[PDB]
Amino acid sequence: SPSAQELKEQGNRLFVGRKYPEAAACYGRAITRNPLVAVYYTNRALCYLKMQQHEQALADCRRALELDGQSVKAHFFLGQCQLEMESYDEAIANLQRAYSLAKEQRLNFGDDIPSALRIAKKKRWNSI
Ligand SMILES: CN(C)S(=O)(=O)C[C@H]1CCCN(C(=O)c2c[nH]c3c(F)c(F)c(F)c(F)c23)C1
Repeated sequence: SPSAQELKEQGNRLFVGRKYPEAAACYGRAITRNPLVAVYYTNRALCYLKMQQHEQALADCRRALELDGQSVKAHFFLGQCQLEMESYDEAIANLQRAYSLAKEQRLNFGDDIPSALRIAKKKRWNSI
């Protein structure tokens, strides 16, 4: 029987291979072993976003945030999901929160978060 961490790594590898439902199922098996690890929910949320399952992605972000309020990924994925759902004000605030958390945690995503913010703010401006 695989361990929870082995299933998380298998899901991560399947995600790199663009096998999104298969990766999401691996994270579900990891959650069966240990449902108190935020990263299983953040990683599954991005799978759901890639599968256009926005409501399921939002729910996994909420499960992750109840376990790790400092999660850069949960805020970033929540913001990207809200952007796709046209919830622009919410998306921008979550992306800005991911930026602040990433800076406080010394995480390096290059210019991804400011670029995502401009994409979100430009899309918001174009809609209004
Ligand atoms: C499903 N999983 C295999 S996963 O681990 O969620 C895979 C992710 C790993 C990190 C990089 N990925 C990204 O999509 C990011 C690209 N830019 C980011 C960024 F600026 C962030 F703030 C952030 F939180 C991110 F996750 C990303 C993939």
